[PDB]
Amino acid sequence: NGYWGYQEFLDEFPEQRNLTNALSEAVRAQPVPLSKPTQRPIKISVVYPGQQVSDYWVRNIASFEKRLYKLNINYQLNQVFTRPNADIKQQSLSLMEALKSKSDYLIFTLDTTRHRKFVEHVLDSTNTKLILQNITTPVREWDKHQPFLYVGFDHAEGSRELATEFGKFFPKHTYYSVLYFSEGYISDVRGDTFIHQVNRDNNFELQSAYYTKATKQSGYDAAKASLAKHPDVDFIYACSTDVALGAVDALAELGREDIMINGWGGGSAELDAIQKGDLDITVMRMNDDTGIAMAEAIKWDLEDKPVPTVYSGDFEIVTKADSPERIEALKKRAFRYSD
Ligand SMILES: OC[C@]12OC[C@H](O)[C@H]1O[B-](O)(O)O2
Repeated sequence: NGYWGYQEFLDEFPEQRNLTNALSEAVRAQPVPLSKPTQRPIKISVVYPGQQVSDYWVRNIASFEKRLYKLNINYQLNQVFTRPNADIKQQSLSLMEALKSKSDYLIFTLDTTRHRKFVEHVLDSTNTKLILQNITTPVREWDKHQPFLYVGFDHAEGSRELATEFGKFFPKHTYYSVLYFSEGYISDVRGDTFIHQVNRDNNFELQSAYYTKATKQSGYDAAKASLAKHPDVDFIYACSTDVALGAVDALAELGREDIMINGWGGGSAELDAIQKGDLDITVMRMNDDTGIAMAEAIKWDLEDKPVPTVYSGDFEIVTKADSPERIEALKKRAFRYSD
Protein backbone atom coordinates (compact mmCIF):
# COMPACT_ATOMS: atom_id res chain seq x y z
CA ASN A 1 0.00 0.00 0.00
CA GLY A 2 1.83 3.03 -1.35
CA TYR A 3 4.24 0.20 -2.26
CA TRP A 4 4.61 -1.84 -5.42
CA GLY A 5 4.69 -5.62 -5.11
CA TYR A 6 8.16 -6.90 -6.02
CA GLN A 7 6.87 -8.97 -8.90
CA GLU A 8 4.19 -6.40 -9.76
CA PHE A 9 6.90 -3.77 -10.09
CA LEU A 10 9.06 -6.00 -12.27
CA ASP A 11 6.00 -6.72 -14.45
CA GLU A 12 5.13 -3.02 -14.82
CA PHE A 13 8.69 -2.15 -15.93
CA PRO A 14 10.15 -4.80 -18.26
CA GLU A 15 13.52 -3.00 -18.50
CA GLN A 16 13.72 -3.44 -14.71
CA ARG A 17 12.91 -7.14 -14.92
CA ASN A 18 15.77 -7.45 -17.29
CA LEU A 19 18.21 -5.56 -15.10
CA THR A 20 17.18 -7.52 -12.03
CA ASN A 21 17.48 -10.84 -13.92
CA ALA A 22 20.87 -9.79 -15.27
CA LEU A 23 21.87 -9.02 -11.72
CA SER A 24 20.70 -12.39 -10.40
CA GLU A 25 22.76 -13.99 -13.15
CA ALA A 26 25.74 -11.80 -12.06
CA VAL A 27 25.16 -13.00 -8.45
CA ARG A 28 24.96 -16.71 -9.33
CA ALA A 29 27.99 -16.41 -11.58
CA GLN A 30 31.68 -16.34 -10.77
CA PRO A 31 33.19 -12.95 -9.87
CA VAL A 32 34.12 -10.86 -12.87
CA PRO A 33 36.46 -8.07 -11.75
CA LEU A 34 35.99 -4.37 -12.43
CA SER A 35 36.18 -3.33 -16.09
CA LYS A 36 36.68 0.39 -15.44
CA PRO A 37 39.40 1.67 -13.04
CA THR A 38 38.93 4.35 -10.40
CA GLN A 39 40.57 7.66 -9.55
CA ARG A 40 40.33 6.88 -5.83
CA PRO A 41 38.91 4.41 -3.30
CA ILE A 42 35.16 4.65 -2.90
CA LYS A 43 33.66 5.54 0.46
CA ILE A 44 30.75 3.47 1.73
CA SER A 45 28.70 4.03 4.84
CA VAL A 46 26.63 1.42 6.67
CA VAL A 47 24.07 2.18 9.27
CA TYR A 48 22.87 -1.08 10.71
CA PRO A 49 20.94 -2.25 13.77
CA GLY A 50 23.16 -3.94 16.31
CA GLN A 51 23.03 -6.64 18.94
CA GLN A 52 20.43 -8.85 17.39
CA VAL A 53 20.19 -12.62 17.65
CA SER A 54 19.72 -12.51 13.86
CA ASP A 55 23.07 -12.68 11.97
CA TYR A 56 21.60 -11.29 8.78
CA TRP A 57 23.29 -7.86 8.98
CA VAL A 58 26.79 -9.01 9.94
CA ARG A 59 26.64 -11.81 7.33
CA ASN A 60 25.42 -9.27 4.79
CA ILE A 61 28.32 -6.98 5.33
CA ALA A 62 30.73 -9.92 5.40
CA SER A 63 29.65 -11.33 2.04
CA PHE A 64 29.46 -7.76 0.70
CA GLU A 65 33.11 -6.95 1.54
CA LYS A 66 34.30 -10.30 0.30
CA ARG A 67 32.61 -9.70 -3.02
CA LEU A 68 34.05 -6.22 -3.35
CA TYR A 69 37.49 -7.71 -2.83
CA LYS A 70 36.90 -10.37 -5.45
CA LEU A 71 35.78 -7.59 -7.88
CA ASN A 72 38.99 -5.61 -7.38
CA ILE A 73 37.04 -2.68 -5.92
CA ASN A 74 38.93 -0.39 -3.59
CA TYR A 75 36.68 0.70 -0.75
CA GLN A 76 36.70 2.37 2.63
CA LEU A 77 33.85 1.22 4.83
CA ASN A 78 32.43 3.36 7.61
CA GLN A 79 30.25 1.26 9.94
CA VAL A 80 27.73 2.52 12.49
CA PHE A 81 25.55 0.48 14.76
CA THR A 82 22.38 1.43 16.43
CA ARG A 83 22.09 0.20 20.06
CA PRO A 84 18.71 -1.25 21.05
CA ASN A 85 16.00 -0.58 21.38
CA ALA A 86 16.96 2.55 19.44
CA ASP A 87 13.98 4.75 18.79
CA ILE A 88 13.21 5.55 15.18
CA LYS A 89 14.34 9.05 16.15
CA GLN A 90 17.73 7.69 17.24
CA GLN A 91 18.07 5.51 14.16
CA SER A 92 17.41 8.56 11.96
CA LEU A 93 19.96 10.52 13.97
CA SER A 94 22.55 7.81 13.26
CA LEU A 95 21.50 8.15 9.67
CA MET A 96 21.98 11.95 9.48
CA GLU A 97 25.31 11.38 11.13
CA ALA A 98 26.35 8.92 8.45
CA LEU A 99 25.29 11.41 5.76
CA LYS A 100 27.91 13.96 6.89
CA SER A 101 30.54 11.53 5.64
CA LYS A 102 29.61 12.52 2.10
CA SER A 103 30.16 8.93 1.11
CA ASP A 104 29.60 7.60 -2.39
CA TYR A 105 27.23 4.92 -1.17
CA LEU A 106 25.10 4.61 1.93
CA ILE A 107 23.64 1.29 2.98
CA PHE A 108 20.92 1.32 5.60
CA THR A 109 17.55 0.24 6.85
CA LEU A 110 14.77 2.42 8.25
CA ASP A 111 11.04 1.80 8.72
CA THR A 112 9.65 3.35 5.68
CA THR A 113 5.96 3.77 6.53
CA ARG A 114 6.82 5.56 9.80
CA HIS A 115 9.47 7.61 8.08
CA ARG A 116 8.43 7.72 4.44
CA LYS A 117 8.82 11.41 3.80
CA PHE A 118 11.96 11.67 5.88
CA VAL A 119 13.74 9.17 3.62
CA GLU A 120 12.25 10.87 0.57
CA HIS A 121 13.76 14.21 1.67
CA VAL A 122 17.08 12.54 2.34
CA LEU A 123 16.99 11.12 -1.21
CA ASP A 124 16.37 14.55 -2.60
CA SER A 125 19.22 16.10 -0.48
CA THR A 126 22.39 14.19 -1.33
CA ASN A 127 24.42 12.83 -4.17
CA THR A 128 25.26 9.88 -2.00
CA LYS A 129 23.59 6.82 -3.56
CA LEU A 130 21.27 4.99 -1.20
CA ILE A 131 20.88 1.30 -0.67
CA LEU A 132 17.81 0.35 1.33
CA GLN A 133 18.21 -2.97 2.97
CA ASN A 134 15.38 -5.27 4.04
CA ILE A 135 12.83 -3.76 1.64
CA THR A 136 12.15 -5.24 -1.83
CA THR A 137 8.99 -3.31 -2.62
CA PRO A 138 9.58 0.09 -4.25
CA VAL A 139 7.66 3.08 -3.00
CA ARG A 140 5.21 4.47 -5.56
CA GLU A 141 5.70 8.13 -4.56
CA TRP A 142 9.37 8.03 -5.39
CA ASP A 143 9.03 7.27 -9.06
CA LYS A 144 10.60 10.63 -9.79
CA HIS A 145 13.80 9.76 -7.92
CA GLN A 146 14.05 6.19 -6.65
CA PRO A 147 17.05 5.16 -4.58
CA PHE A 148 20.03 3.38 -6.11
CA LEU A 149 18.79 0.00 -4.92
CA TYR A 150 16.26 -1.65 -2.67
CA VAL A 151 17.83 -4.94 -1.68
CA GLY A 152 16.50 -7.84 0.43
CA PHE A 153 14.48 -11.09 0.59
CA ASP A 154 10.86 -10.37 -0.21
CA HIS A 155 8.82 -10.41 2.99
CA ALA A 156 5.55 -11.18 1.22
CA GLU A 157 7.04 -14.20 -0.57
CA GLY A 158 8.51 -15.68 2.63
CA SER A 159 5.25 -15.13 4.46
CA ARG A 160 3.32 -16.73 1.59
CA GLU A 161 5.54 -19.79 1.79
CA LEU A 162 5.05 -20.05 5.54
CA ALA A 163 1.27 -19.60 5.17
CA THR A 164 1.34 -22.35 2.56
CA GLU A 165 3.10 -24.67 5.00
CA PHE A 166 0.82 -23.95 7.96
CA GLY A 167 -2.19 -24.62 5.74
CA LYS A 168 -0.44 -27.94 5.21
CA PHE A 169 0.07 -28.71 8.92
CA PHE A 170 -3.45 -27.93 10.25
CA PRO A 171 -7.21 -28.40 9.51
CA LYS A 172 -9.52 -25.55 8.48
CA HIS A 173 -10.50 -23.29 11.39
CA THR A 174 -7.33 -23.89 13.38
CA TYR A 175 -6.77 -21.34 16.18
CA TYR A 176 -3.63 -19.27 16.24
CA SER A 177 -1.98 -16.11 17.55
CA VAL A 178 0.52 -13.78 15.93
CA LEU A 179 3.60 -12.05 17.29
CA TYR A 180 4.34 -9.06 15.22
CA PHE A 181 7.49 -7.08 14.86
CA SER A 182 7.31 -3.49 16.05
CA GLU A 183 4.47 -1.43 14.55
CA GLY A 184 5.54 -0.64 11.01
CA TYR A 185 6.50 -1.87 7.56
CA ILE A 186 7.89 -5.25 8.57
CA SER A 187 4.81 -6.25 10.59
CA ASP A 188 2.61 -5.12 7.68
CA VAL A 189 4.45 -7.12 5.03
CA ARG A 190 5.33 -10.18 7.13
CA GLY A 191 2.35 -10.42 9.44
CA ASP A 192 -0.72 -9.04 7.75
CA THR A 193 0.21 -11.01 4.58
CA PHE A 194 0.36 -14.28 6.49
CA ILE A 195 -2.94 -13.53 8.22
CA HIS A 196 -4.70 -12.49 5.04
CA GLN A 197 -3.64 -15.66 3.27
CA VAL A 198 -4.30 -18.02 6.06
CA ASN A 199 -7.80 -16.61 6.76
CA ARG A 200 -8.83 -16.60 3.12
CA ASP A 201 -7.34 -19.99 2.17
CA ASN A 202 -7.60 -22.12 5.29
CA ASN A 203 -10.22 -20.34 7.36
CA PHE A 204 -7.89 -20.09 10.33
CA GLU A 205 -9.12 -18.18 13.37
CA LEU A 206 -6.81 -15.53 14.79
CA GLN A 207 -7.21 -15.49 18.57
CA SER A 208 -4.86 -12.56 19.21
CA ALA A 209 -2.03 -10.50 17.66
CA TYR A 210 0.57 -8.61 19.70
CA TYR A 211 3.15 -6.02 18.77
CA THR A 212 6.66 -6.30 20.13
CA LYS A 213 9.74 -4.18 20.47
CA ALA A 214 11.49 -6.50 18.01
CA THR A 215 13.68 -8.07 20.75
CA LYS A 216 14.05 -11.57 22.11
CA GLN A 217 12.94 -10.48 25.61
CA SER A 218 9.96 -8.77 24.05
CA GLY A 219 9.09 -11.94 22.18
CA TYR A 220 9.18 -13.87 25.44
CA ASP A 221 6.98 -11.25 27.18
CA ALA A 222 4.45 -11.02 24.36
CA ALA A 223 4.24 -14.81 24.09
CA LYS A 224 3.56 -15.12 27.84
CA ALA A 225 0.95 -12.39 27.86
CA SER A 226 -0.73 -13.79 24.75
CA LEU A 227 -0.90 -17.35 25.99
CA ALA A 228 -2.10 -16.10 29.36
CA LYS A 229 -5.08 -14.36 27.78
CA HIS A 230 -5.40 -16.92 24.96
CA PRO A 231 -4.14 -20.35 26.02
CA ASP A 232 -5.94 -22.35 23.32
CA VAL A 233 -4.08 -22.12 19.99
CA ASP A 234 -2.27 -24.64 17.82
CA PHE A 235 0.49 -22.42 16.64
CA ILE A 236 1.97 -19.02 16.93
CA TYR A 237 3.21 -17.14 13.92
CA ALA A 238 6.16 -14.88 14.69
CA CYS A 239 7.45 -12.11 12.36
CA SER A 240 11.13 -12.23 13.18
CA THR A 241 13.97 -14.32 14.53
CA ASP A 242 14.46 -12.60 17.89
CA VAL A 243 10.74 -12.58 18.69
CA ALA A 244 10.54 -16.25 17.71
CA LEU A 245 13.43 -17.28 19.90
CA GLY A 246 11.93 -15.40 22.85
CA ALA A 247 8.59 -17.09 22.27
CA VAL A 248 10.39 -20.46 22.31
CA ASP A 249 11.72 -19.78 25.82
CA ALA A 250 8.21 -18.82 26.82
CA LEU A 251 6.68 -22.03 25.41
CA ALA A 252 9.31 -24.12 27.15
CA GLU A 253 8.71 -22.31 30.44
CA LEU A 254 4.97 -22.88 30.05
CA GLY A 255 5.19 -26.57 29.05
CA ARG A 256 3.40 -25.92 25.76
CA GLU A 257 4.99 -28.27 23.22
CA ASP A 258 1.45 -28.71 21.89
CA ILE A 259 2.01 -25.40 20.10
CA MET A 260 3.91 -24.91 16.93
CA ILE A 261 6.18 -21.97 16.13
CA ASN A 262 8.14 -20.74 13.13
CA GLY A 263 11.31 -18.76 12.56
CA TRP A 264 11.84 -16.07 9.94
CA GLY A 265 15.04 -15.86 7.85
CA GLY A 266 16.77 -19.07 8.86
CA GLY A 267 20.07 -17.74 10.13
CA SER A 268 22.49 -19.71 12.29
CA ALA A 269 20.54 -19.43 15.56
CA GLU A 270 17.29 -20.45 13.91
CA LEU A 271 18.96 -23.42 12.28
CA ASP A 272 20.42 -24.43 15.60
CA ALA A 273 16.91 -24.20 17.14
CA ILE A 274 15.49 -26.24 14.29
CA GLN A 275 18.12 -28.92 14.88
CA LYS A 276 17.27 -28.93 18.61
CA GLY A 277 13.60 -29.03 17.62
CA ASP A 278 12.79 -25.86 19.54
CA LEU A 279 11.60 -24.28 16.33
CA ASP A 280 9.10 -26.22 14.24
CA ILE A 281 9.65 -24.63 10.88
CA THR A 282 11.28 -21.73 9.13
CA VAL A 283 11.79 -19.95 5.90
CA MET A 284 15.50 -19.76 5.37
CA ARG A 285 16.76 -17.14 3.05
CA MET A 286 19.85 -17.70 0.86
CA ASN A 287 21.56 -15.02 2.82
CA ASP A 288 24.76 -14.04 1.05
CA ASP A 289 23.15 -13.34 -2.35
CA THR A 290 22.05 -9.84 -1.26
CA GLY A 291 25.44 -8.99 0.12
CA ILE A 292 26.95 -10.09 -3.20
CA ALA A 293 24.30 -8.27 -5.18
CA MET A 294 25.21 -4.91 -3.61
CA ALA A 295 28.83 -5.36 -4.65
CA GLU A 296 27.78 -6.33 -8.19
CA ALA A 297 25.48 -3.33 -8.20
CA ILE A 298 28.30 -1.02 -7.21
CA LYS A 299 30.59 -2.53 -9.83
CA TRP A 300 28.13 -1.81 -12.61
CA ASP A 301 27.60 1.72 -11.44
CA LEU A 302 31.39 2.31 -11.56
CA GLU A 303 31.45 0.83 -15.05
CA ASP A 304 28.61 3.25 -15.78
CA LYS A 305 26.13 0.45 -16.49
CA PRO A 306 22.42 0.75 -15.60
CA VAL A 307 21.50 -0.73 -12.20
CA PRO A 308 18.21 -2.38 -11.24
CA THR A 309 16.07 -0.54 -8.74
CA VAL A 310 15.30 -3.73 -6.77
CA TYR A 311 16.71 -7.13 -6.02
CA SER A 312 15.22 -9.99 -4.10
CA GLY A 313 16.97 -13.22 -3.19
CA ASP A 314 15.31 -16.62 -2.82
CA PHE A 315 14.05 -18.69 0.11
CA GLU A 316 13.95 -22.36 0.98
CA ILE A 317 11.68 -23.94 3.52
CA VAL A 318 13.26 -25.83 6.37
CA THR A 319 11.49 -28.05 8.85
CA LYS A 320 12.67 -29.83 11.96
CA ALA A 321 12.36 -33.04 9.93
CA ASP A 322 15.00 -32.03 7.37
CA SER A 323 18.18 -34.10 7.12
CA PRO A 324 21.47 -32.80 8.59
CA GLU A 325 22.81 -33.14 5.03
CA ARG A 326 20.08 -30.92 3.55
CA ILE A 327 20.62 -28.35 6.34
CA GLU A 328 24.34 -28.43 5.70
CA ALA A 329 23.79 -28.15 1.96
CA LEU A 330 21.53 -25.15 2.41
CA LYS A 331 24.19 -23.52 4.60
CA LYS A 332 26.71 -24.25 1.85
CA ARG A 333 24.38 -22.31 -0.46
CA ALA A 334 23.30 -19.48 1.94
CA PHE A 335 26.61 -18.66 3.67
CA ARG A 336 28.89 -19.44 0.79
CA TYR A 337 30.81 -16.19 1.58
CA SER A 338 30.13 -15.52 5.28
CA ASP A 339 30.46 -19.23 6.35
O1 LIG B 1 16.16 -9.31 7.67
C1 LIG B 1 16.42 -9.03 8.99
C2 LIG B 1 15.28 -9.41 9.84
O2 LIG B 1 14.23 -8.53 9.54
C3 LIG B 1 13.84 -7.94 10.77
C4 LIG B 1 14.91 -8.18 11.71
O3 LIG B 1 15.79 -7.11 11.69
C5 LIG B 1 15.63 -9.33 11.21
O4 LIG B 1 15.20 -10.48 11.85
B1 LIG B 1 14.93 -11.41 10.86
O5 LIG B 1 13.69 -12.06 11.20
O6 LIG B 1 16.00 -12.36 10.75
O7 LIG B 1 14.85 -10.72 9.60
